[PDB]
Amino acid sequence: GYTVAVVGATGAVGAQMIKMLEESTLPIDKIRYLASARSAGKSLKFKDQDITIEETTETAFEGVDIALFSAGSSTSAKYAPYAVKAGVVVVDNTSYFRQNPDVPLVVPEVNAHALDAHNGIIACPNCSTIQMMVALEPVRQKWGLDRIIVSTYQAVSGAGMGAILETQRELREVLNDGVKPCDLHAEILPSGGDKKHYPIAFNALPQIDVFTDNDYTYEEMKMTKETKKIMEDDSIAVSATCVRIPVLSAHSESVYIETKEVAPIEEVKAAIAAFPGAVLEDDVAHQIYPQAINAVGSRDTFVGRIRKDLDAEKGIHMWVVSDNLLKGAAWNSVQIAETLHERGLVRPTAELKFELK
Amino acid sequence: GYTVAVVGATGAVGAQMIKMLEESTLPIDKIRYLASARSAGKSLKFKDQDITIEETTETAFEGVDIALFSAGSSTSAKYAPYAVKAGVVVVDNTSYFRQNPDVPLVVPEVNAHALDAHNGIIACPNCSTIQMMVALEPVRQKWGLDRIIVSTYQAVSGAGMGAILETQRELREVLNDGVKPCDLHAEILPSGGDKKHYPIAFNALPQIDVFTDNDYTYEEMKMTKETKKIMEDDSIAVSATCVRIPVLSAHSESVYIETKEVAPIEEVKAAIAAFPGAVLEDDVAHQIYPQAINAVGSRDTFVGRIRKDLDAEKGIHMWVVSDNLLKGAAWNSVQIAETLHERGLVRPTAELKFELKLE
Ligand SMILES: NC(=O)c1ccc[n+]([C@@H]2O[C@H](COP(=O)([O-])OP(=O)(O)OC[C@H]3O[C@@H](n4cnc5c(N)ncnc54)[C@H](OP(=O)(O)O)[C@@H]3O)[C@@H](O)[C@H]2O)c1
Ligand SMILES: NC(=O)c1ccc[n+]([C@@H]2O[C@H](COP(=O)([O-])OP(=O)(O)OC[C@H]3O[C@@H](n4cnc5c(N)ncnc54)[C@H](OP(=O)(O)O)[C@@H]3O)[C@@H](O)[C@H]2O)c1
Ligand code: NA
Repeated sequence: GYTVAVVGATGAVGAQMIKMLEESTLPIDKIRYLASARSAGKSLKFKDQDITIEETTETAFEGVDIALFSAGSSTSAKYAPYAVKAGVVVVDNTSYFRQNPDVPLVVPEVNAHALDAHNGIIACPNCSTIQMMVALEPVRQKWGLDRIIVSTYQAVSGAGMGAILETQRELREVLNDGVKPCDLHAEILPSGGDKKHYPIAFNALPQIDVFTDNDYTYEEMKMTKETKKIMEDDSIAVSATCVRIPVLSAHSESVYIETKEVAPIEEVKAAIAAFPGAVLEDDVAHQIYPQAINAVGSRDTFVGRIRKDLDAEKGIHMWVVSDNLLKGAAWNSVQIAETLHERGLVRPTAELKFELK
Repeated sequence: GYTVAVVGATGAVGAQMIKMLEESTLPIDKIRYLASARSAGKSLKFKDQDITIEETTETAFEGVDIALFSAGSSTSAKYAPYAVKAGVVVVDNTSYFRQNPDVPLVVPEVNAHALDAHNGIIACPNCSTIQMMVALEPVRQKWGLDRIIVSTYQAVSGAGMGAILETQRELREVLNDGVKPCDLHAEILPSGGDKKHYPIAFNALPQIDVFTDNDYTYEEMKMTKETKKIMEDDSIAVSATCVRIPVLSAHSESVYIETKEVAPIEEVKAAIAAFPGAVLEDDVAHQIYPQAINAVGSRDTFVGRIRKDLDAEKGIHMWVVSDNLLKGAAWNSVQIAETLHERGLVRPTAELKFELKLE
């Protein structure tokens, strides 16, 4: 079997990567947990086995076959090239390698073929992007895609473990202490790295990540550029508004598309239902539609509210929901690792294409 | 001065109607609070005065100059025509009279001119519609509007007092008792009238009101049809997705528009800032944008995240936030009443144009 390393094992995604690996089919002979120096020495479970957390260093990757990175862009930038040098195949959850031409940006149901020519690093797309790709690929295959307009309803777990705890504290201070939401103190959201912080309790924050030069945030721009790479079509127009809402787990998306050819709605529903990873939850007569709370804990992407635009001949609206820590992150990574195993792609890379930092 | 009646004084909107009337310039000689049999006999404050709540009847409107209705569509359907017959001018918050050709559907900053030919009933648009009209009207005036695509982030107070309490209860059960959101019992949301109910706590429900025969909800279709009437242009293409989120007060909206002529973003910002009732909150360098929690308690509509589409030349995205109980409901109604006073339009209507349902 393989030696599998989890880099960032203590975090929000890291905990779910452990769960996904525990339930995986991957033949694992040895599992290692990697994090920062402050977590080194602490014990963490794998099934009913005790694993000691190690510090992530340049020389900590010898003997490793697969490394699952989920410890922030900074950690992947520094240590992933050393992993590749050690013969590891890296699956990275961070944004750092996503737009590198030598790095496949993969959603297994959409572009597994991109894995074949990998150079030691496979990039997982952004959580908000992934679920959109699963929903839209079956539509693109049959009727094409001209444009996408998306407004997101994103969970706080997307910003990490700290953001969950901040959201929970704030809500308790309003409900238990009677503090007005506008008077709350915040330290993480909307973006930990940014200059100012705002409450999320009873709020909708139209900022995820930091702002770019064109007044869109990096989150919105990631959705644009990642879609183009994943679907291998730069002509697809994509514009996004990414919003954080008071939900702990699971992202929701209001998605508008225009197809190249008129796509009958009942055929659209059937195509999405037949697509691997996508579940049709669409029966308005019985108020059936995807819901954040129902999606939590599931690997599937749930699609509903499918209806044609009231005016645009080729326009379609839909509602897309998936667990941001699973398909949005940890499950997508483990699924990639499983696909790599299937295709005999877990082996050292001879040519090193990534600069050592 | 006027005798003013508040119909549905005990509800979520009613409480804000009282606050808005207390802070109003309207000369009020007498205030009357009307509700259902459930609240009749109880007492509510108007400033310092104790006002006894009365049961709403067909005969309750004698001597009333202005009646502000926010007590459900059935209440307006049953009693508003009797108020008009009695000589009252009605301002209605419900959906019942909104699409009636004899009824002005008014946002004062957009179409106050429609008030002049009123027949005793003036309709307030839906809360989600109003704030979008305030944000978009200045844009339409200069560059026109071809289409609108909107996804809403709506507060639970939109569904009434019971919905607020249900949301607070559910959140307290999860955060204090450790109840799983999936295990929560719901009774009201997404829609009180509909067959099935779902938890809102840590959830996003893509249903507001009930579904229509075209698979859009009534909320989504009201945004479409109300826009066309308010802006007096049936050619404006409008499609909406309306979603309830775990917020008590203030709706937020992600609005996409395509203009008729290219509208420079810096000029769009300036036009919105200059428009009465609209406040520009747009400085991304300092992370300034409209926020639900900041809009609560304010009559203004806040607009930000204004940016052109990445591909469509005439496309613009923006973020619109307003208190759904104020500009979305109570303040719009009071503002209409004040405008009626300004234009000398508070007087009886001679010809009855609305069916009496209790004959
Ligand atoms: N959360 C999501 O829904 C989501 C979805 C897709 C992608 N991602 C991406 O995944 C990454 C992690 O997200 P998260 O939500 O899991 O964050 P998180 O909860 O804050 O966890 C961060 C993890 O990184 C580790 N770490 C920090 N600095 C390190 C260092 N210098 N060396 C080694 N390990 C270090 C931490 O270990 P210690 O405990 O020792 O500090 C911790 O385990 C982010 O880059 C994010 O963009 C997240
Ligand atoms: N909430 C919003 O953001 C919003 C915005 C725009 C428009 N509206 C509209 O306003 C209306 C209600 O507003 P809300 O959200 O404040 O609802 P709410 O909190 O549930 O209050 C409903 C009010 O209606 C009264 N009522 C019920 N049945 C009655 C009857 N048979 N006769 C006389 N009064 C009766 C109730 O009085 P009792 O206490 O005696 O039961 C109560 O005061 C709805 O039609 C809604 O469409 C609401
Ligand atoms: Na499927």
